[PDB]
Amino acid sequence: PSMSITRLFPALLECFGIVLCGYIAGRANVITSTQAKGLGNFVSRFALPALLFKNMVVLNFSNVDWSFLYSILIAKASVFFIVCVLTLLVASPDSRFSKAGLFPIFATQSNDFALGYPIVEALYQTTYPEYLQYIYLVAPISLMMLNPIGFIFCEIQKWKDTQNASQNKIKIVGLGLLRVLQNPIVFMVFIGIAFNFILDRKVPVYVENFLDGLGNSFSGSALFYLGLTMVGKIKRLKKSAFVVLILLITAKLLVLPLLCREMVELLDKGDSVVNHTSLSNYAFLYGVFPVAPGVAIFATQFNMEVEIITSGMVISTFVSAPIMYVSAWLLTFP
Amino acid sequence: PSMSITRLFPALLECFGIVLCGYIAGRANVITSTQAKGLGNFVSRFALPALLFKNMVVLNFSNVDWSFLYSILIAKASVFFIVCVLTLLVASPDSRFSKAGLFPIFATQSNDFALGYPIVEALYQTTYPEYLQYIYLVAPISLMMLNPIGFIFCEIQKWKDTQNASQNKIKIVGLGLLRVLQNPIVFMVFIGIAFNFILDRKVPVYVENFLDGLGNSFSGSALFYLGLTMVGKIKRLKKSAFVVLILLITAKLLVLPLLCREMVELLDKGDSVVNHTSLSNYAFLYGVFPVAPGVAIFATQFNMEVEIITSGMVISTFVSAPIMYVSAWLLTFP
Ligand SMILES: CCCCCCCCCCCCCCCCCC(=O)OC[C@H](COP(=O)([O-])OCC(O)COP(=O)([O-])OC[C@@H](COC(=O)CCCCCCCCCCCCCCCCC)OC(=O)CCCCCCCCCCCCCCCCC)OC(=O)CCCCCCCCCCCCCCCCC
Ligand SMILES: CCCCCCCCCCCCCCCCCC(=O)OC[C@H](COP(=O)([O-])OCC(O)COP(=O)([O-])OC[C@@H](COC(=O)CCCCCCCCCCCCCCCCC)OC(=O)CCCCCCCCCCCCCCCCC)OC(=O)CCCCCCCCCCCCCCCCC
Ligand SMILES: CCCCCCCCCCCCCCCCCC(=O)OC[C@H](COP(=O)(O)OCCN)OC(=O)CCCCCCCCCCCCCCCCC
Ligand SMILES: CCCCCCCCCCCCCCCCCC(=O)OC[C@H](COP(=O)(O)OCCN)OC(=O)CCCCCCCCCCCCCCCCC
Ligand SMILES: CCCCCCCCCCCCCCCCCC(=O)OC[C@H](COP(=O)(O)OCCN)OC(=O)CCCCCCCCCCCCCCCCC
Ligand SMILES: CCCCCCCCCCCCCCCCCC(=O)OC[C@H](COP(=O)(O)OCCN)OC(=O)CCCCCCCCCCCCCCCCC
Ligand SMILES: CCCCCCCCCCCCCCCCCC(=O)OC[C@H](COP(=O)(O)OCCN)OC(=O)CCCCCCCCCCCCCCCCC
Ligand SMILES: CCCCCCCCCCCCCCCCCC(=O)OC[C@H](COP(=O)(O)OCCN)OC(=O)CCCCCCCCCCCCCCCCC
Repeated sequence: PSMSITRLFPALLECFGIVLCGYIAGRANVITSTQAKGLGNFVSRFALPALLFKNMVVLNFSNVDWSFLYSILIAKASVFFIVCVLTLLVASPDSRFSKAGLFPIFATQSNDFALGYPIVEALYQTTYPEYLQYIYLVAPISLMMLNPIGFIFCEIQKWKDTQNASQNKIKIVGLGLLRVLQNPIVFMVFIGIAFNFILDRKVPVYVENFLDGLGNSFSGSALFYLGLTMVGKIKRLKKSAFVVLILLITAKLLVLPLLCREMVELLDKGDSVVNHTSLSNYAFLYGVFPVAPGVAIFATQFNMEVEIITSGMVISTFVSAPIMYVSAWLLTFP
Repeated sequence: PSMSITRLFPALLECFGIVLCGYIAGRANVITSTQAKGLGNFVSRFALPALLFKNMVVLNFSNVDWSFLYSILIAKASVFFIVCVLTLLVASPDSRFSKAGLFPIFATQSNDFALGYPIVEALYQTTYPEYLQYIYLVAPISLMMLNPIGFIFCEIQKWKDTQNASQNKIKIVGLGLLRVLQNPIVFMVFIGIAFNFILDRKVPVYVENFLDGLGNSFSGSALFYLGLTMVGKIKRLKKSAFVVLILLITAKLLVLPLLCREMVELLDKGDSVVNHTSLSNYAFLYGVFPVAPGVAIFATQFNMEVEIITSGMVISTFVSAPIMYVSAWLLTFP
């Protein structure tokens, strides 16, 4: 098979075993809540930017199958649009733009670097190594295109909090794009593109070892920090909250993969049936990825719903592992 | 040359650039002192034991050049003995045993995993890959032989701090060995040897990914933590304190490499002049390695000299980089 089903279980074992190590360390107070920030800061501000820069300068932008990127972008945009309109119609007038901003983000952007990358690395290294670069192209552009709309919706909600005649339409759009630019992923991707043009895709050997050393520690540290941040997050809550969680996680893990697959079918025109099928199966896998903790960080930053997002973030992690195993097994069975 | 001098400067750039990143993060309060413990716990309690286990189970104890190992431990023991007797003769009656316990440990135990391993990996990968395993054999055995004596001396100092007729010599030896056993580098090495025999040097593929994901995040994170703990450490001491610092750092970085080279000259019979020369150059390099932060941790645990060991630990790092560069150039010029 194009995707190695036999290597899928060891990769899942690695990822959720590091997550379990972090979870047990937090539960036993080996690493406390305050001490968790140091690992979080290192992995998000040093380990992730170095990896992003190294994978952005090296990337051959000319030899990129933009059809996969367009298909996944339109699938995510369609899911964003559907979730936004449904929430705006059904949510309580008190807070609709908050949900219509964060819920579509919850259901579209996923754990692509910490957890998504190891799975793609395991399944798509000896067959399709090009599939690894789409992790570093889909996610930054997804945060650069859909996240501005959600942040604008959250700023609109904050504006209803401070009711006034001054709409501040320019400021509302200004704040929404500013938060996207402030995120390390986006501006490190911009700098990586810049230095891909300046350095002509050749990172100097004087900084090669430094970049590898700072970027080879991301995967394990990010998985450990993910496990460490799940301590005391899943709490009992109302059954209306439970059903909206079920709908959101379903939209993320079944609806989003199916939509990604169908727009890949519509957009990707490949000479071979085999490579098109494998790319559609990858697009199915991209979406089985659980909700990124960045969504929880955004919810904490805006402080609008830090229980609906965080709980669904942790739960989708425990649902993604069975679904990804079941899906690929069902996708390698024929 | 046997060692790649052209690759030495990029390795130093990587190591001390991650150290500089950690230092600047600590100086700018990006990662605070309390937050640093979370990264410290991740490397010492999770990242280092996984790497030690993976490198202990895989290691083939049969194909090991014990001559280098014997030479280096005999050199470190000779330096330990010399420093111990000199300190016992010259130090003030008040704290002879504390200095005679920690100063010989300062001048023999070096940073072999965080800092030593990347350098040896850079200079001894395409030529002498066997040189990397000695890092994981010298350091544990050095910690299991010389460190017990130093801990016994510190327990003697603590005993005279609690002067009583019951010298409890059995307890003094018991605590000295117990501290070594409690160290992860020791009991993880024992477990790795045990599973090297049980698993016949074959780690299961199920846990290979987990171990290689938790152990590939050590070097960068450990260098970052070394830089992070360096903030606010170098402080002005007295002239006597400065001269004992100079003597200790010289014993560590010039005397110890020279003695190691001598024991390699004597206790090593090699078919080729070239391999013996390269291995003696390695033994010179081992000793140019700065004082391990574990020595400072031991000093903090015993709380006798937390300003003499720690300052010399930081200073030896900034002296090891010029010395290793100069020494490798001087060892590759002929
Ligand atoms: C071999 C030896 C070499 C190695 C030697 C050592 C290496 C250098 C070490 C220096 C740093 C070490 C210690 C860090 C602290 C010191 C200062 C600092 O960085 O503060 C960060 C500061 C720490 O404070 P904090 O309170 O903990 O964090 C708050 C956050 O900023 C939360 O955000 P906020 O709300 O507070 O917003 C503020 C933030 C928001 O950020 C901004 O506003 C800046 C970005 C805005 C947009 C920029 C895009 C520009 C586009 C250009 C063209 C693109 C084309 C497309 C155009 C777009 C059209 C669509 O701006 C800041 O003030 C912080 C960022 C500083 C400027 C960022 C840009 C450069 C830094 C990135 C690293 C180097 C890049 C390569 C440079 C090569 C030549 C020097 O914030 C961050 O951590 C920022 C996020 C991550 C950035 C990097 C941080 C450390 C960098 C070192 C490791 C990364 C690897 C480097 C890659 C390649 C380098 C070779
Ligand atoms: C693919 C999926 C698979 C992955 C799934 C998840 C993996 C498992 C995760 C479990 C742990 C996650 C969260 C950690 C916290 C939970 C409990 C815990 O471990 O607490 C540690 C506990 C945390 O508390 P703390 O207050 O922050 O630290 C205090 C320190 O212990 C400071 O020392 P102290 O003064 O407080 O002394 C107390 C310490 C002192 O330690 C002792 O007294 C124990 C050692 C004494 C001597 C043992 C030598 C035995 C020699 C046998 C034969 C050798 C032949 C030669 C004979 C000698 C003759 C010369 O004893 C303890 O209570 C702590 C150590 C616990 C037992 C250590 C032995 C086993 C654990 C090591 C990892 C697994 C090994 C492979 C096992 C394979 C089958 C299960 O301390 C440590 O961190 C200990 C140091 C490092 C040990 C490992 C810690 C986490 C292990 C997970 C990552 C390591 C990689 C595993 C390698 C291979 C595994 C496949
Ligand atoms: C049910 C499905 C999930 C679990 C699958 C099976 C897990 C087996 C774990 C075996 C680990 C052996 C290590 C020692 C564990 C026992 C001692 C310990 O530290 O307890 C862990 C914790 C209780 O901690 P506590 O008792 O508060 O503090 C410790 C001192 N008493 O006890 C716990 O709460 C352990 C964690 C259980 C729930 C974890 C859910 C999130 C973890 C990430 C996803 C699942 C990853 C694990 C499964 C896949 C493995 C790759
Ligand atoms: C509008 C709302 C937001 C939508 C965002 C959609 C993604 C935008 C990303 C930036 C632009 C990427 C596309 C630029 C190429 C020109 C248009 C195109 O798609 O042509 C692709 C062409 C290959 O020919 P074709 O058959 O068309 O492609 C089939 C795909 N396998 O290939 C080429 O012509 C390649 C030539 C250019 C190669 C270097 C490109 C570097 C600059 C892009 C870096 C990333 C910037 C991201 C910005 C996104 C902003 C939202
Ligand atoms: C173009 C017009 C199209 C119109 C279509 C017809 C109407 C919609 C039919 C399909 C509905 C699908 C989603 C069902 C959502 C149910 C939510 C729920 O049970 O809680 C909502 C409730 C708010 O109050 P409610 O009971 O809705 O009272 C009426 C409001 N005036 O509880 C609350 O207070 C919580 C509010 C939060 C609601 C969040 C909604 C999230 C939606 C997730 C959708 C997932 C994907 C669905 C689409 C799949 C196919 C692409
Ligand atoms: C003199 C020899 C050592 C230094 C060699 C040259 C270092 C050049 C550094 C360039 C780094 C550029 C990044 C931005 C630095 C300027 C802004 C900053 O954050 O300052 C760093 C620090 C002052 O921090 P502070 O001002 O308190 O807080 C920041 C906000 N004002 O300023 C400092 O104190 C910086 C650290 C200087 C001393 C570091 C000594 C230990 C570092 C590890 C060993 C040396 C590693 C560097 C050399 C080799 C590089 C691989
Ligand atoms: C006195 C104070 C303590 C001194 C400590 C010094 C280091 C001790 C480390 C453990 C024992 C290692 C030596 C065991 C081998 C028997 C003696 C020996 O050195 O023989 C080496 C022999 C090769 O033949 P030869 O020519 O003698 O070696 C030349 C070196 N290139 O090769 C062989 O015979 C190899 C056969 C055995 C291979 C498996 C060994 C596994 C067990 C050791 C694991 C490490 C345990 C460390 C314990 C240290 C305790 C302080
Ligand atoms: C069999 C007989 C052999 C006789 C050989 C010759 C005798 C030795 C001659 C040289 C002596 C050098 C002494 C260096 C220290 C000078 C200060 C001193 O002696 O005072 C004792 C000092 C007092 O304590 P202190 O805290 O410094 O002062 C009180 C106020 N703060 O105490 C201290 O705290 C400092 C004690 C010094 C600790 C370090 C000593 C060893 C340093 C490494 C030496 C490496 C090179 C040795 C030769 C290698 C050969 C292979």
